[PDB]
Amino acid sequence: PHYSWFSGITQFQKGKEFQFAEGQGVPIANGIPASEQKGYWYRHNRRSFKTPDGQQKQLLPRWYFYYLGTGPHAGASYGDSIEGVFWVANSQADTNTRSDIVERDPSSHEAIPTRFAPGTVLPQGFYVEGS
Repeated sequence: PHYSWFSGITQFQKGKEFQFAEGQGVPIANGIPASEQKGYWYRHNRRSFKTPDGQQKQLLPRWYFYYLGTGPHAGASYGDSIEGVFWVANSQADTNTRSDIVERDPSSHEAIPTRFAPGTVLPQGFYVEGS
């Protein structure tokens, strides 16, 4: 239902907290200025796969990025406390105002690989889908 502009981040190690240092964590993309680098990572939790027989196979969480004012919690203000939401912003962004970046329309744009500014420390126990 909610299309992220970017590939997800999958947890592969239990017990590691999803987080970035303040100022870090917004995917970088051509065409998007630093002033629009504000948003949240949203946890797709309780994930499962139904095997051909009937093992309900549990999967670990995957997190997706949404620009501020878009996505599942498009109505939340930056910093609002919600389980499964982690807020991130570049220092040049005004987190008091919604993103000017429109929600992805899958019929017109595909998501792009998640990349970060060089020097961004990723949370341990997580890997970025699509490299």
